Amino acid sequence: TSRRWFHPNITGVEAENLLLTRGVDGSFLARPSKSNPGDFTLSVRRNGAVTHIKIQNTGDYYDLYGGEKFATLAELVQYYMEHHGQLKNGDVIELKYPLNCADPTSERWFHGHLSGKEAEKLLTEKGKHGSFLVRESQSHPGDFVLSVRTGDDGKSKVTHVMIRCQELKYDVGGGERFDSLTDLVEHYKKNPMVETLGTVLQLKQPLNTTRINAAEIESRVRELSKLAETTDKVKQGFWEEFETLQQQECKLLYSRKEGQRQENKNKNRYKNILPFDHTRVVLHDSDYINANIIMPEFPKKSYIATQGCLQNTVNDFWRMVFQENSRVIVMTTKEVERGKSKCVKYWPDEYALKEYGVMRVRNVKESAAHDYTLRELKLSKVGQGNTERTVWQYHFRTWPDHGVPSDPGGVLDFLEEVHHKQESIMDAGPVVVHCSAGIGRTGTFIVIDILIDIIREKGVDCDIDVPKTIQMVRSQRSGMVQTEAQYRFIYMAVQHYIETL
Ligand SMILES: C[C@H](O)c1nc2c(N3CCCc4ncccc43)n[nH]c2nc1N1CCC2(CC1)Cc1ccccc1[C@H]2N
Repeated sequence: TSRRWFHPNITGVEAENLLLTRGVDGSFLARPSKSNPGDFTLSVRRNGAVTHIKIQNTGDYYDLYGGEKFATLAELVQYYMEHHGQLKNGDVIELKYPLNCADPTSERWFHGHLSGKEAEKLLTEKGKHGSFLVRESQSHPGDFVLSVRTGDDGKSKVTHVMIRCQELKYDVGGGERFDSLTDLVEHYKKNPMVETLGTVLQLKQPLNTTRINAAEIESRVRELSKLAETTDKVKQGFWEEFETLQQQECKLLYSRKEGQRQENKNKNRYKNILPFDHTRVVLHDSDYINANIIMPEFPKKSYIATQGCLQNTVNDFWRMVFQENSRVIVMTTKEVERGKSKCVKYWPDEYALKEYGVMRVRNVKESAAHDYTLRELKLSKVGQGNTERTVWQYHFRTWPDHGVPSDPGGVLDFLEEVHHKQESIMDAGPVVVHCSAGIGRTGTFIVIDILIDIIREKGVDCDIDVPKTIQMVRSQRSGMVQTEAQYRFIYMAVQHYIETL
C-alpha cells in the first residue's frame, strides 16, 4: 500500500513542472486545490503535456470531473490504475506511474518545527516502548532529529539520533543515504539501529499526540484552530491531523467483490461506492444490500451505515431492518437536494399501510420538529402477525446542501433523542444511519455518536482520540467522514456536548 502520489503542499505550476521534468507520459499525481480550497486536482502527463482534472467533495463523495464518484482518493486511483474505468474530447487518460512525494508533512511520526524539548515532554508522558518521532533540528538547520523511547525508575530511556541532510539526501551519520525522510524511517524500521551495548532502537509505533482528555476539549480545539502566521509556527492543527489521517487510507483498500457482481450493479446508488465484503450486511432467507455493520469495538451498541434507498432496493432495505432487528433509523438527507434524488421515499404516508415485498410497514404517526421529523413505523412480515415491531425513523431535514451545519447544537439535540430512544428499547438491533452514499454525513453522525457514548460511559475525565476512532470506522466502510470540514465539525460537536453538560 502507498499514497505517495498525493502531494499536500504543491501549486498547480509546481505540479506541472514535476510531471514534465521528473515524470514520463503516464505519470500522475493528486494534490489539494489552492484556487478552490476543499477541492482536489488530478494532474496527468500524456503526450508530453499535462492535463488537470478537477475533483470536488462537498461532504458526500469524491466527484471526478468526467469520471465517477469515489469514497476515497486511494479507491479512485486504484480503480483507474487497475480497471481503466476508462478515464477520458474523446481521448483516453492513463494513470500509469505515480509521481511520488517526498514531503513528510503527513507522516504519523513527523512533527515539523517541534522543539527538542516539547518533544522530550511528550515522549516521557505519553510514550511507551518503541514510541518514536522525527522533528526538525534547531541547532542544525535543515537536519532532523529522530527520538525513540525504549524500556519496559530508570527502566526506560529516550535516545536521540541526528539525521543529516547532505546535498538533498538523508543519513544517520553512516551507512546508506536516502532520498527522503520516509525512505530512511522505513529502512530503520525493518533494519533497527543497535546501540554499542546491545540496545535495539526499535521504531515500533509513532508517538501518539492526538489522544486527549475529553475534559480539555476546549483548549485542544483552541490549539488545533490556531493559524500559523509564518511557517515557523506551523505545528499540529486540524489540517495536519486530517491529512495525516487521509494518508493512512491506503491501508483500507479491502475487497468489495460482492458489490461488483453482475446481479448487484443496479443495487448501488453510486457505481464505485461499495461495501467491504468482510463487514457487509448479508441478507438471508438475493443476499446483497449496499450496507455495512459498524461496531465501536471493532448489536444494541452497533450501527448499520447504508446508502439512500433506490426504488429497486426499498424491499431489500426493509428485509435488512427486520433481519437485524433494528428499531431506529437515522436519515440525514432530504429526498431531493440540488434537484437530484438522494433517497427514494421508502416509508408510507402518515396513517397509511404499505407492503414492501414480504414486509409490511404502517406509518402510525409523524411528529414535526425544528430540525427533523420523527415517524413512528410498525414493521411486520406478511403472514406472521407475531413479528410486528415499532421502528422509529429520525429524519433530519436541515443539513446544508454543501458542507456542514454552522453550529452543532441542532445535530446534537437530534442525536441525543436518537440515543435515548435506542437505549429504552430492550434488545434493539443496530441503529440504521444513511444519507446519499452513506459515508459522509453518515460517517460524521456515527463517529460523533461513538465519541459521545465514551463520555456517557466513562465520564468527562476519559480519553478520546478522534482520528483513531475515524480510522477504525473507515476500516468497516469506505471513506467514512469525507471532508476536513466534517473532521472539524466532529471536534466542534464533542466540544459543544461537553459545554452543555
Ligand atoms: C501519531 C499521531 O498521534 C497522529 N495520528 C494521526 C491519525 N491516525 C490515523 C491512523 C490510525 C490512528 N490511530 C491512533 C491515533 C491516530 C491515528 N490521523 N491523523 C493523525 N495525526 C497525528 N499527529 C498530528 C499530525 C502530525 C503527526 C502527529 C504531527 C505534525 C506536526 C506538524 C506538522 C505536521 C504534523 C503531522 N504529521
